[PDB]
Amino acid sequence: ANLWDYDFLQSLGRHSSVTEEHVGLAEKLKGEVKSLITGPMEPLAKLEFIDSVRRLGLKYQFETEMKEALANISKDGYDSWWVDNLRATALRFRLLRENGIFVPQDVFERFQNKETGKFKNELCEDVKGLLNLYEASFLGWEGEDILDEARTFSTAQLKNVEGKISSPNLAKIVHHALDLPLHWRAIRYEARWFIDIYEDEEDMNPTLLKYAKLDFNIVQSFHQAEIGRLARWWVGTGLDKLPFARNGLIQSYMYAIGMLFEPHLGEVREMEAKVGALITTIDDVYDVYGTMEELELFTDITERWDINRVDQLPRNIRMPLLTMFNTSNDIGYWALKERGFNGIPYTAKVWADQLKSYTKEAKWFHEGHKPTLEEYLENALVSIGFPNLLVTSYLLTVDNPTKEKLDYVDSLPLFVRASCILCRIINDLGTDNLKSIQCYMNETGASQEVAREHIEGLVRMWWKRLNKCLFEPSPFTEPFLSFTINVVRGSHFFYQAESWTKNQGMSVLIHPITL
Ligand SMILES: C=C1CC[C@@]2(C(C)C)C[C@@H]12
Repeated sequence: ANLWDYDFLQSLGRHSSVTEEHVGLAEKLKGEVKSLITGPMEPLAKLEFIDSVRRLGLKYQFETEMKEALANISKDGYDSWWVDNLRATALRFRLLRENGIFVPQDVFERFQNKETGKFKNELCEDVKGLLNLYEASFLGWEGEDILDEARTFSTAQLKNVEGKISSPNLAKIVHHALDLPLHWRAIRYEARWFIDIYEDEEDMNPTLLKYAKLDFNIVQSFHQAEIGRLARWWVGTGLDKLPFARNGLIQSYMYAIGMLFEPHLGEVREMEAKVGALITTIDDVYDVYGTMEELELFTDITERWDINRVDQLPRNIRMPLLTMFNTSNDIGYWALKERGFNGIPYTAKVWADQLKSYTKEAKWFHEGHKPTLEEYLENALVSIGFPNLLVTSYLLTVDNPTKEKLDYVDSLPLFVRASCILCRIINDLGTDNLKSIQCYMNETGASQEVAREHIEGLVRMWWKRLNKCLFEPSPFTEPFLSFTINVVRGSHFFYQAESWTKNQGMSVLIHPITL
C-alpha cells in the first residue's frame, strides 16, 4: 500500500473486497433512499436530507428524485416553515439555486438593517444560520449586492464564533467551511470526509449512511481497476523513468476524480487522466528540460501533426512527444469507434494550442517580458491545460458530435473560458513576472497582499459568471455542464503537502470504508 509505487498501482483491479452480496444490498438500500427523498417529510427536514445525500457524493444516484422533491417544495404557497428563519431561508435558497430553481436575493433583506444594508447583529449568535448564509452566498451572481454582503458578514461572524461552538461536529463543519465553501469543494473528496462527519450527526439517517459507505466502496472498486490500467499504460510509455514529472500519473488521476468520479464515465475518466499526465510531463519539458530549438521543433511537429523530424529530438523529449501523439490519436479514434466522429483533428488542435501557449511563456521568460495581467491570463488560461482537458471531455461525451459542435466548444465560449481562467488563477494563488499576482504587481505597483486580494476578487467574479451561465439555456448538456464546474472544484481542492495528498489518495482511492 503506497500511492507512489507503480508495482502496487499496476496490481490494482486484480482483487477487490467488493462482493455481489454488497451490490444486491446496494440495490435494496438505493430503493429506500429513493423512497425517503420522494416520500413524506417536513420541508426543512427534507432540504437537510437532500443536502446530506449530495454531500455524501450520491446526487449522481438520485438527481431526478432530488429535483422532483425540491420542485414540489419550491411551489408550496406555505412559507411559514422558512420565512423569518435564517437557517431555513438560506438552505432553501442554496438548494433551489443548485437545482436550477431561481430564488431572489431579496429573501435575505428582512435579516438586514433597512438603513445600513448591514446584516443584524442578533444573527451573530445563530451558528447554523450563519453557516447556511455563508454556504448560500456562493450561489450568487454579479450585482447581487445582498449576497456579496452575506459573504463578508457571515465569513467575519463565523471566524468570530467558531471557537464558541459547543458541538465538536459543528465546530469541524464550520472550520471546513471557512477553509472552502461546499460550492467550491470537489464532490468525491468531500464525500469521503463527510461520510465520517455524517455518522456523528444528531439527525443522521442510518439507512442513508449505510448506502453511502456501500456505494463509496463499489465506486472505489471501479477507480482501483482504472488506476491499474492507467499505471500499466504509464509504465508501458516509459515516462515513469523520465527525469521529471514525479508522480504525474497518480496526480493526474487524483485531479480527474475531482472532474468526474461516476463509474459509468470510467473510459472518459481514464482518457482525461492520460491527457493530464502528459500535460504535467510536457509542462516540465517546456519549463525545465528542453532547449529553445528542441521546444520550437516539438511545437512545429505538433502544429503539423507530422512526426518526420522527431528523431532530431533527444530520447527524453522524443518519448513525451510521441506518447502525446499516440494517445491523442487513440482518444480521437475512440471518438470515431464509440461516438461515430473522428476526434483526432480536435485532440491534435488543442495540443498544438497548448504548446504554442507554453512557447509564448518560454519566449516571455527568455526576452524578460513583463505581460499585463490581461495579456498573461489570455495565454495562461490555455497553458493551464483546461481547454485541452475540457474540449477532449466534450468530444468524448456530447450526443451527436459534429464539426459545428466541436468548433464552438474549441472557440472557448464564456462558460468554458470562465472555467479555464478560474483553474489558472486558483493554481497561481496556490503558491517570476509570469504568474497572476506578480503580473498585477508589475501592472499597478500593488503590494503582494493587495495584488493577492485583487486576484481572489477575480475568483469570486468568475464563479458568479459560471453560476449565472447555469441558469441560462446552454447549447451544452450533462455531463459537460458538470465537468466545467468540477474542474474548478478540483483546482480549489488541490491548491489550498505530500502527507496531505497521500492521505487524500489513500483514503479516497486505496482503503475501503469499514462496513
Ligand atoms: C498544469 C496543470 C493543471 C491541470 C493538470 C492536472 C490534470 C495534473 C495538468 C496540470
